[PDB]
Amino acid sequence: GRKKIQITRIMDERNRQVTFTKRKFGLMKKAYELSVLCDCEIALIIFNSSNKLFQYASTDMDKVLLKYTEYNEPHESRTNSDIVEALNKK
Amino acid sequence: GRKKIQITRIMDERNRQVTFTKRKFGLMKKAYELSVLCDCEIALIIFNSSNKLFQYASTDMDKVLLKYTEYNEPHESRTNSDIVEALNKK
DNA sequence: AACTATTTATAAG
DNA sequence: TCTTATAAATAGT
Repeated sequence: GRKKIQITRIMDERNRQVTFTKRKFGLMKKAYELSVLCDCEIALIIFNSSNKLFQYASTDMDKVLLKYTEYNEPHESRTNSDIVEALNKK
Repeated sequence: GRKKIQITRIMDERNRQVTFTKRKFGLMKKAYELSVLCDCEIALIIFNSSNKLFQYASTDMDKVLLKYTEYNEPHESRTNSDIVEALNKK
Protein backbone atom coordinates (compact mmCIF):
# COMPACT_ATOMS: atom_id res chain seq x y z
CA GLY A 1 0.00 0.00 0.00
CA ARG A 2 0.87 3.69 0.34
CA LYS A 3 3.32 2.72 3.09
CA LYS A 4 5.24 -0.49 3.74
CA ILE A 5 4.63 -1.97 7.18
CA GLN A 6 6.51 -4.03 9.75
CA ILE A 7 4.74 -7.20 10.78
CA THR A 8 3.95 -6.41 14.44
CA ARG A 9 0.87 -5.98 16.58
CA ILE A 10 -0.98 -2.90 15.39
CA MET A 11 -1.10 -1.03 18.69
CA ASP A 12 -3.97 1.16 17.45
CA GLU A 13 -7.10 -0.74 18.53
CA ARG A 14 -8.88 0.67 15.47
CA ASN A 15 -6.48 0.23 12.55
CA ARG A 16 -5.95 -3.21 14.01
CA GLN A 17 -9.70 -3.90 13.86
CA VAL A 18 -9.84 -2.53 10.35
CA THR A 19 -6.79 -4.30 8.99
CA PHE A 20 -8.05 -7.57 10.49
CA THR A 21 -11.30 -7.31 8.59
CA LYS A 22 -9.62 -6.41 5.30
CA ARG A 23 -6.85 -8.98 5.29
CA LYS A 24 -9.10 -11.72 6.69
CA PHE A 25 -11.06 -11.46 3.49
CA GLY A 26 -7.93 -11.49 1.40
CA LEU A 27 -6.83 -14.60 3.20
CA MET A 28 -10.12 -16.36 2.57
CA LYS A 29 -10.09 -15.22 -1.05
CA LYS A 30 -6.68 -16.75 -1.62
CA ALA A 31 -7.68 -19.91 0.20
CA TYR A 32 -10.68 -19.96 -2.05
CA GLU A 33 -8.62 -19.70 -5.22
CA LEU A 34 -6.00 -22.18 -4.09
CA SER A 35 -8.75 -24.59 -3.14
CA VAL A 36 -10.14 -24.27 -6.63
CA LEU A 37 -7.13 -23.97 -8.86
CA CYS A 38 -5.53 -27.08 -7.41
CA ASP A 39 -8.48 -29.26 -6.44
CA CYS A 40 -7.54 -29.25 -2.78
CA GLU A 41 -9.65 -29.10 0.38
CA ILE A 42 -8.94 -26.19 2.74
CA ALA A 43 -10.05 -25.27 6.24
CA LEU A 44 -9.22 -22.00 7.91
CA ILE A 45 -9.91 -21.11 11.50
CA ILE A 46 -9.37 -17.70 13.00
CA PHE A 47 -9.78 -16.29 16.47
CA ASN A 48 -9.46 -12.54 16.93
CA SER A 49 -7.74 -10.93 19.90
CA SER A 50 -11.12 -11.16 21.63
CA ASN A 51 -11.51 -14.94 21.12
CA LYS A 52 -14.25 -14.61 18.53
CA LEU A 53 -14.41 -17.15 15.73
CA PHE A 54 -14.21 -16.80 11.99
CA GLN A 55 -13.90 -19.77 9.68
CA TYR A 56 -13.65 -20.62 6.00
CA ALA A 57 -13.75 -24.03 4.41
CA SER A 58 -13.63 -24.93 0.75
CA THR A 59 -16.17 -27.63 1.55
CA ASP A 60 -17.39 -29.39 4.70
CA MET A 61 -15.32 -27.98 7.51
CA ASP A 62 -16.01 -30.66 10.02
CA LYS A 63 -15.31 -33.25 7.35
CA VAL A 64 -11.87 -31.71 6.93
CA LEU A 65 -11.15 -31.46 10.64
CA LEU A 66 -12.06 -35.11 10.87
CA LYS A 67 -9.65 -36.16 8.10
CA TYR A 68 -6.99 -34.11 9.85
CA THR A 69 -7.30 -35.84 13.19
CA GLU A 70 -7.08 -39.21 11.52
CA TYR A 71 -3.94 -38.44 9.49
CA ASN A 72 -1.01 -40.57 10.66
CA GLU A 73 1.95 -39.78 8.40
CA PRO A 74 4.49 -36.97 8.79
CA HIS A 75 3.67 -33.90 6.70
CA GLU A 76 4.47 -30.23 6.25
CA SER A 77 3.61 -28.66 9.55
CA ARG A 78 4.63 -24.99 9.56
CA THR A 79 4.32 -22.45 12.36
CA ASN A 80 5.10 -18.72 12.63
CA SER A 81 8.77 -19.22 13.46
CA ASP A 82 9.15 -21.70 10.56
CA ILE A 83 7.84 -18.87 8.47
CA VAL A 84 9.89 -15.96 9.73
CA GLU A 85 12.93 -18.21 9.34
CA ALA A 86 12.04 -19.22 5.78
CA LEU A 87 11.60 -15.51 5.03
CA ASN A 88 14.95 -14.31 6.36
CA LYS A 89 16.48 -16.95 4.08
CA LYS A 90 15.56 -14.53 1.29
CA GLY B 1 1.50 -12.29 -13.26
CA ARG B 2 2.34 -12.12 -16.95
CA LYS B 3 -1.16 -13.41 -17.72
CA LYS B 4 -4.41 -13.10 -15.81
CA ILE B 5 -6.03 -16.44 -15.01
CA GLN B 6 -9.52 -17.83 -14.51
CA ILE B 7 -10.04 -19.60 -11.18
CA THR B 8 -10.58 -23.18 -12.37
CA ARG B 9 -8.85 -26.53 -11.96
CA ILE B 10 -5.46 -26.36 -13.69
CA MET B 11 -5.86 -29.31 -16.04
CA ASP B 12 -2.09 -29.49 -16.53
CA GLU B 13 -0.95 -31.93 -13.82
CA ARG B 14 2.33 -30.04 -13.68
CA ASN B 15 1.45 -26.35 -13.60
CA ARG B 16 -1.14 -27.41 -11.06
CA GLN B 17 1.48 -29.05 -8.86
CA VAL B 18 3.70 -26.01 -9.28
CA THR B 19 1.07 -23.36 -8.67
CA PHE B 20 -0.09 -25.30 -5.61
CA THR B 21 3.37 -25.16 -4.08
CA LYS B 22 3.82 -21.45 -4.81
CA ARG B 23 0.44 -20.17 -3.67
CA LYS B 24 0.36 -22.44 -0.64
CA PHE B 25 3.35 -20.54 0.66
CA GLY B 26 1.72 -17.21 -0.17
CA LEU B 27 -1.30 -18.35 1.76
CA MET B 28 0.75 -19.28 4.75
CA LYS B 29 2.71 -16.05 4.55
CA LYS B 30 -0.44 -13.98 4.62
CA ALA B 31 -1.86 -16.07 7.44
CA TYR B 32 1.39 -15.48 9.18
CA GLU B 33 1.21 -11.71 8.82
CA LEU B 34 -2.47 -11.53 9.72
CA SER B 35 -1.84 -13.66 12.78
CA VAL B 36 0.86 -11.19 13.86
CA LEU B 37 -0.44 -7.80 12.82
CA CYS B 38 -3.72 -8.39 14.61
CA ASP B 39 -2.81 -10.63 17.52
CA CYS B 40 -5.06 -13.43 16.33
CA GLU B 41 -4.62 -17.20 16.39
CA ILE B 42 -4.84 -18.96 13.00
CA ALA B 43 -5.01 -22.57 11.87
CA LEU B 44 -4.83 -23.61 8.26
CA ILE B 45 -5.39 -27.10 6.93
CA ILE B 46 -4.75 -28.16 3.35
CA PHE B 47 -5.18 -31.48 1.53
CA ASN B 48 -3.92 -31.70 -2.02
CA SER B 49 -5.78 -33.49 -4.79
CA SER B 50 -3.97 -36.64 -3.60
CA ASN B 51 -5.17 -36.37 0.02
CA LYS B 52 -1.80 -35.39 1.45
CA LEU B 53 -1.69 -32.97 4.36
CA PHE B 54 -0.16 -29.53 4.79
CA GLN B 55 -0.84 -27.34 7.80
CA TYR B 56 0.08 -23.96 9.24
CA ALA B 57 -0.75 -22.63 12.64
CA SER B 58 0.26 -19.36 14.18
CA THR B 59 0.76 -21.34 17.41
CA ASP B 60 -0.49 -24.65 18.84
CA MET B 61 -2.66 -25.99 16.04
CA ASP B 62 -4.41 -28.65 18.11
CA LYS B 63 -5.02 -26.03 20.79
CA VAL B 64 -6.83 -24.00 18.14
CA LEU B 65 -8.85 -26.86 16.73
CA LEU B 66 -9.87 -27.65 20.27
CA LYS B 67 -11.06 -24.09 20.91
CA TYR B 68 -12.97 -24.34 17.65
CA THR B 69 -14.86 -27.48 18.55
CA GLU B 70 -15.94 -25.89 21.80
CA TYR B 71 -17.23 -22.63 20.31
CA ASN B 72 -20.98 -22.33 20.70
CA GLU B 73 -21.99 -18.94 19.31
CA PRO B 74 -22.84 -18.08 15.70
CA HIS B 75 -19.93 -16.60 13.80
CA GLU B 76 -18.69 -15.81 10.32
CA SER B 77 -18.59 -19.14 8.55
CA ARG B 78 -17.77 -18.62 4.86
CA THR B 79 -17.49 -21.23 2.14
CA ASN B 80 -16.48 -21.12 -1.54
CA SER B 81 -19.92 -20.11 -2.78
CA ASP B 82 -20.16 -17.38 -0.11
CA ILE B 83 -16.94 -16.13 -1.62
CA VAL B 84 -17.70 -16.26 -5.32
CA GLU B 85 -20.99 -14.54 -4.49
CA ALA B 86 -19.28 -11.82 -2.44
CA LEU B 87 -16.92 -11.32 -5.38
CA ASN B 88 -19.56 -10.94 -8.08
CA LYS B 89 -21.05 -8.20 -5.88
CA LYS B 90 -18.05 -6.15 -7.04
C1' DA C 1 16.08 -21.88 -9.09
C1' DA C 2 16.00 -17.43 -10.23
C1' DC C 3 13.97 -13.65 -12.35
C1' DT C 4 10.51 -9.49 -12.99
C1' DA C 5 7.12 -7.12 -15.76
C1' DT C 6 2.24 1.11 -6.13
C1' DT C 7 3.14 -3.13 -3.40
C1' DT C 8 -3.20 -7.50 -6.38
C1' DA C 9 -3.09 -6.40 -1.30
C1' DT C 10 -3.20 -2.78 1.88
C1' DA C 11 -1.60 1.65 4.71
C1' DA C 12 -2.70 5.98 5.52
C1' DG C 13 8.67 -19.37 -21.05
C1' DT D 1 12.19 -24.10 -10.19
C1' DC D 2 -14.01 5.42 0.31
C1' DT D 3 -10.02 6.74 -2.67
C1' DT D 4 -4.84 6.53 -4.71
C1' DA D 5 0.13 6.00 -3.39
C1' DT D 6 2.87 1.91 -2.87
C1' DA D 7 4.10 -2.62 -1.08
C1' DA D 8 3.83 -7.23 -1.85
C1' DA D 9 2.38 -11.50 -4.31
C1' DT D 10 2.80 -14.06 -8.62
C1' DA D 11 2.07 -16.09 -13.90
C1' DG D 12 5.01 -16.91 -17.19
C1' DT D 13 9.11 -16.72 -19.62
